[PDB]
Amino acid sequence: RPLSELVERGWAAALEPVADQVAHMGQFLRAEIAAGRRYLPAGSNVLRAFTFPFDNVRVLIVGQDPYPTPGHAVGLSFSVAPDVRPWPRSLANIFDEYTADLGYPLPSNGDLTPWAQRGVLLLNRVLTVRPSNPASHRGKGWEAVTECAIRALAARAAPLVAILWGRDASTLKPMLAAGNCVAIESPHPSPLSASRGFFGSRPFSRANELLVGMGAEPIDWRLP
Ligand SMILES: O=c1[nH]cc(Cl)c(=O)[nH]1
Ligand SMILES: [Cl-]
Repeated sequence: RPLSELVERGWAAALEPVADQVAHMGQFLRAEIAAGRRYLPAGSNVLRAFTFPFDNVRVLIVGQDPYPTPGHAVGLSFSVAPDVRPWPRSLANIFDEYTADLGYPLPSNGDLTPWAQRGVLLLNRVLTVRPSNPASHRGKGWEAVTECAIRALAARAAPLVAILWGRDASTLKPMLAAGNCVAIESPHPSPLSASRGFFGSRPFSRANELLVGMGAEPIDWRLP
């Protein structure tokens, strides 16, 4: 019940304003299971982005909703388990822009853990979904929780670059209007939108140049 049991302490402190809302989400999800409507990712993964330190975030990535196919979503936006192939479509697209931007080899697997360990917060606007039903928990109460997370990140003294992928960009930028923050957007990396501005957007090196402009250290994006 205390957030301190589910997330890292800095996050628990940051999210105390929505701790009741998080408790109501737990009840909603419990009811979904009782109704035979599973949800994804696994319960223990829902708040996984908030298990890496709040104080160490330098880059915030915000996507839309978790992967709807069972066996994909792991609670870090866009990430999959390291044995997963094919990669989901959005991640394949992400990884092509990665190589085009940074010149590194194509990654071996789809596990974005290393980014999360290096201060990239891999957030979705909505933290759960019903299996095979894209975006099906929109409007169910997560937006209050992720707004609190974003706003708390922005309120810290430290430099932050937010990378906003998809339709939530315009709602989120006002949350990130503060002096130590830069928010950069593009259409979502899913294939129907990616062709319209995700490809060629160079978010990884852009984010690093902006961090260096703020006197912060750039992210080591290199995946194995
Ligand atoms: O974790 C995510 N997976 C898939 C999508 Cl489309 C997204 O926006 N976020
Ligand atoms: Cl996808």
